[PDB]
Amino acid sequence: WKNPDQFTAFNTGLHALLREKSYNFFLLGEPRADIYGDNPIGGEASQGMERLPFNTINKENVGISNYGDMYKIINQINQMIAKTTETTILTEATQNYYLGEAYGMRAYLYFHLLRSWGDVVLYLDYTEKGVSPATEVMEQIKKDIQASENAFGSDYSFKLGRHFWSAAATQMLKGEAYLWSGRQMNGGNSDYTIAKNAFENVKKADVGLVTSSFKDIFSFENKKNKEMIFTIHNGKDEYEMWGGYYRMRLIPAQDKMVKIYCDENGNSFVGTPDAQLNGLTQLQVRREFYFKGFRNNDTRWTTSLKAVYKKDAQGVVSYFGPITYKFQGTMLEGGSTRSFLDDFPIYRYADCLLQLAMAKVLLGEDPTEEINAVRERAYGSKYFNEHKAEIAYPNDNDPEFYTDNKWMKPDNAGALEAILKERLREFMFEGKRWYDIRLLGWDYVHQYSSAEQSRLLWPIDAGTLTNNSALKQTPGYE
Repeated sequence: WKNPDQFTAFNTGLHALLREKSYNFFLLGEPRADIYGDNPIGGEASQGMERLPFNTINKENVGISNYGDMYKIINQINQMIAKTTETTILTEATQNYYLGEAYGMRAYLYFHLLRSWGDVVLYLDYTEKGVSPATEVMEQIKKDIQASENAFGSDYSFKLGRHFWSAAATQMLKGEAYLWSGRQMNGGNSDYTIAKNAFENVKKADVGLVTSSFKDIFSFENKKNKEMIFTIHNGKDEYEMWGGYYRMRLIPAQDKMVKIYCDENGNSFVGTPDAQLNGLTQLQVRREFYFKGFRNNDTRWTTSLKAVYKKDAQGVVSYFGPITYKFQGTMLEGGSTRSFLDDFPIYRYADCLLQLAMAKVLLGEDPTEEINAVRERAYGSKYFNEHKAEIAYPNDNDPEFYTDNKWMKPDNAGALEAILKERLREFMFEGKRWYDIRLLGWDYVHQYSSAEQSRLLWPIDAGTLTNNSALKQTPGYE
């Protein structure tokens, strides 16, 4: 640590460690809710992935072992904090920026741990005994958020890019953390006010909605667009999205696309871009959801999912199921299959708006603007402006669509439900739905998952327990 380049390299390494946990962030934040649970349509064994939608994880089958391997990241962050605080070799602005990032990343990891495991060890040392109560975990998260925001100050520039932690990333996390303490830990209105203000502060950065289309948010060719507050950089010869687990958990086999399935007209995917897809599906979006997720002309529908069909020997074309479609990757010259090299968004501007909407509702304030900014982008201004009475908030009520729809309610069921619905539509495959329902509490968890109220946290595996005799099993999983 005599050369400023060693700080740059170590910081880059911290961000690479976080990137390795992309897949775990997805798993922790999404598949225990209501999106998945059908058998893979292509016939794959789900190989234990089903224990997430079925909420059958337990002390023998934990879903994710060893706290998602987050503690060895925390150890390295703790080292960066100490070395950066001590050093005299950096400019004040450089030193502060690194501290803003390191404190923010530490809080971010601990906030996954709080929501997922509850009471956890507060490890604040580095190397190169028992848990603290959830309340004390949250106090540490808040302390690190304060340290982070104070270090960044008024510098909301993306000094190291949108794929590195920044002041707006800390404000997003702050909003999430104060919503959680407000709603889950009796904080009430004063915490909702802090949260609201944090989400408002995100707007100080150069952020806004990508309006051209929903698809352009995620495209390989439009990375680090203005919607990205914090996004995980993946790329050729650097890292595959989710370390390969997107392709190998959510994507259909090429042979099914080429030989077995057809489109809605009864025609083959041979000769089309969809013939390039090749992966393995162990988590299957519910087949019924494809027709109960989105109103007509919401472009998020066919950007997020594609319906596949089969044409029988009698010529009859029948709906077979949906395939995961949001992340399209790229086709490398010379290749025969798609490469899943998209960046993985963590915080997007639509997330700011919808969580701002949440904080507002919790305070009794009007969320209309935020909800409708997101909807207008989804339908496009032309269609939105022509169909406000049908699909603008608070008018998205169609009785037929909402009948036999276990995933969502008409707008007239209330603003909280409307924001849950909006987030569901907006954030498929982005790791949000389980955390959304968990934030609002058991009534919503129970509507939108098969979880049991005594088992809302995650169990701890035996390998982890027997390594640290001070640890007890998660309450409810004994």
